Amino acid sequence: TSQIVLPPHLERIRERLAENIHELWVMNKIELGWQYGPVRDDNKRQHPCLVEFCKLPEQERNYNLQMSLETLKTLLALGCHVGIAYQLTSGYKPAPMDLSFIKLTPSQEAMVDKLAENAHNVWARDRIRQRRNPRLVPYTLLDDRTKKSNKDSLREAVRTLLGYG
Repeated sequence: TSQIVLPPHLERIRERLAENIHELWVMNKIELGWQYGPVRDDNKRQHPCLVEFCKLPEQERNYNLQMSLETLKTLLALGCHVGIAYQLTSGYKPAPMDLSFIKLTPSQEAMVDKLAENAHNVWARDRIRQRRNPRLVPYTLLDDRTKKSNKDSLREAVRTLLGYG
């Protein structure tokens, strides 16, 4: 996917979808009960990467930025075209829109499945350097129980792409 020059006409959309992925990375943790703390912990139910997008430094926004780039590049590589068409937290207000109403077509569902397969392949190729975790198998050879979580995580990119027009 990285062999595709990213068109700057939709860099603003790649940043909107990056901000959306970041705000949902806040959303799920706050559903689990995570606040905004200055210590990078997981058992202390706090996360220092929940603040507004503009205040996020280069050490915290690159994850969502690269995630958006790779999903869009995977879309363009597969062949379809991209173009023109509450729980009170501890300081942040993640609420883009009601993006869970319009039914997502089976083509987009398979597209999100392919995105999850690619992301899992990258993560497994990174993980093989460590021992012998049962998740070192490809996504096609992965247990079906956790397949839906990765497909759900990748569904929001195409959901934002469709909803924003």
